[PDB]
Amino acid sequence: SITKTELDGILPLVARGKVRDIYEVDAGTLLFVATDRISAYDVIMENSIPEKGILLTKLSEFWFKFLSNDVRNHLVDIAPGKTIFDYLPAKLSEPKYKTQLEDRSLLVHKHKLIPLEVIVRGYITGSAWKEYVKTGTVHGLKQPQGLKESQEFPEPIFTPSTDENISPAQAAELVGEDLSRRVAELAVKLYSKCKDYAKEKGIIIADTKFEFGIDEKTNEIILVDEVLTPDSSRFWNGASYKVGESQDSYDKQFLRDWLTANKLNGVNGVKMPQDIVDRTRAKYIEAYETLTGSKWSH
Repeated sequence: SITKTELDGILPLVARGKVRDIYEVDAGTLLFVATDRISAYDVIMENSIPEKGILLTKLSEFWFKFLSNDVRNHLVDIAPGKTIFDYLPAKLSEPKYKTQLEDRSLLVHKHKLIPLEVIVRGYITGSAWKEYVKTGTVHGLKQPQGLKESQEFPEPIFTPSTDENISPAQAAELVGEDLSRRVAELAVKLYSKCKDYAKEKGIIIADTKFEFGIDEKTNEIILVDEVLTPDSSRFWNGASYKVGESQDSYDKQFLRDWLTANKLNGVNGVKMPQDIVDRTRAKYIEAYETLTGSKWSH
């Protein structure tokens, strides 16, 4: 299990997120490392979910290839017969580093960021549902009357965030009108395609958060960051789906129920019991095998 990467200053650290450690390789390249950390109620647990980061890396790699004709991405193309280790300083191939990096790492090109959280909603839940119940709006957008909790929207909608939920007009003030219209259309198209694929496999992807960049020389919108994982999206079990009710989290319900049962929800320094760790990891492996069609040996 890898909880935190330690590269002994071989590469400078750009950032440490909730789950990802990002290093700078050179002037135009970054190294994204997915660790095995997990979050619930805005807190990172003290222990890990073994191989979570490997599973989530491979799932994002699957989606990038699934959408390769629909949108360009930031991945550095590794030549045939080469590995990421051939594109990194030699020292990183020594056992002590190599073991922290293999299979959970992505080599990416640095791109100009579009500073917006691009959320696409196919189903009504979370803060969107709460807002709707009060004023009949979603990120200030007027909606049809009579939608039931967890119901599918007629057509998936772009509902940006900066964080704080904003309307599409506010996003046009932040990044420009043309740009915000182009990202909204692309995001919706991408989400619909994947949602439909996943739904045939038994997984309902209720919403997702995309991050985009722009290649200002070609003027292309580029798919960046993590794509359609249980950490950037709301995954629901298609089998238990019922409109008018709240849905369990595909991956995190076991953890969440244990926490609230013990009044540890939102508390720092909490170690999950082994049984929660194991049941949690088995769900990631099921998501991975079911969506990729690949088998996880261990």
